[PDB]
This record gives sequence, C-alpha cells and structure tokens, in this order.
Amino acid sequence: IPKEMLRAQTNAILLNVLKQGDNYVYGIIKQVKEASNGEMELNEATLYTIFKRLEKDGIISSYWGDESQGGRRKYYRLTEIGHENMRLVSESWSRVDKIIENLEANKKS
Amino acid sequence: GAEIPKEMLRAQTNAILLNVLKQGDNYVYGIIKQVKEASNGEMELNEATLYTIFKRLEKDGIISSYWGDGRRKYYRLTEIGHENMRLVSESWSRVDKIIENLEANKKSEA
Ligand SMILES: [Cu+2]
Repeated sequence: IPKEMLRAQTNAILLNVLKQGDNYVYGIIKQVKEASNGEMELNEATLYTIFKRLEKDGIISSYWGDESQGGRRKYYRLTEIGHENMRLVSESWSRVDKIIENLEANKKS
Repeated sequence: GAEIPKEMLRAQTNAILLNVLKQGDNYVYGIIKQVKEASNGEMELNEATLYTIFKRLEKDGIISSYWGDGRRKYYRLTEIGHENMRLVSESWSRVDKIIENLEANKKSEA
C-alpha cells in the first residue's frame, strides 16, 4: 500500500467521524481505535496535517472549550460545505466501486 | 471549497488502473476505452496522465511493459503488484467495517 491510498482512506474516515458530531483530536483517535478492534491507531500528527488543510478549505471549523482536567481544548465541527464534501467523497468512492464492478463484468463477457 | 481534492482523485485513478491490469494485461488505448465504457462515458482518462502514473508504478516495481505481436505496448501487473493489490483491497474492506462500526456506535449512543 502507498501513502496515497492510506491517506485517502484516513481522510474518508475522519470526515465520517466528524459527520457524527463535534470532536477533538485525541477523542477521534480513541474512537477509531475502538471501531477498529484496536488495530487502527491514528497518529495525532497526521490529524494535525489533515485538519490544517480541511480548516483552510472550509470543510471543518473549530472553537475552544473546556476539558475535564481543567485545561482548554480545541474542538472541530463539520461545516455545511464539509457535509457536502463528505457526500461527494462518499459518492465518488461508490462511483469508483461501480466502475471496477463493470470492468469485471464486461470482462466475464 | 467542497469539491473532491486532487490527491484523493489521484488515488482513485491509480486504484482503477491497477484493477484494470489485475483483470488482464492491457495497452493504453484499450485501458482508456474500457474505463470509458465502465464509467458510462463519465471517466475519459488522458493518455499523458496514464504515462505519468505508469512511469511511477514501473519505477516502484508494481507494473511492467512488453511488446505484443505496428506493435502495441502492453502493461502488466507484476507479482509484487498483485500482492500490493491484495493488501489494498484488504484495507478497503477494513475501512468500510470501521465506518460501519462508527455509525453503529453512533446509533447506540442515541
Ligand atoms: Cu468507504
């Protein structure tokens, strides 16, 4: 596997996590670890790079709030633009799946 | 804005092209025609773009090329290419279950 497909898959995952509601970097990593039965351990540095780009693109926004130990935490939200990006990304992967399915079928024929 | 980033599209193009070669050795004009048909005309691949992609995949040992029986130049997935496609498809299925599990845990919390 090359960086690009892993990175593409991570991006798809992060958008689907943020779709569910506001979140923070360490909480996202925890949830993805749990949803992967412990196998996918995303690195916070990867999220920082991704979230920087998405914030610039207008796909996510952020705000500050409290956290439990008494400090301050940056929270992230999928914007309206970001919800459309999420839909297009999901649509695009489904179109790619269909192209390959059709390739395999036109072959058998 | 909201449109699909070019990095993700490049990943989708590579995935399509490697699946075309997994299905059988092929030449550039034939790959373009088959992808055009399989996408019902919505994906017309550019020959120069394929050469960029094929140059890197050959450098990485994922594909190779050879002459057919004007001879056409055929491209083939290498033995390493076939393995890397097995790995790629495995993660694809795993990512989909992870998203399903995230969705499923979301519904439970509600
Ligand atoms: Cu998916």
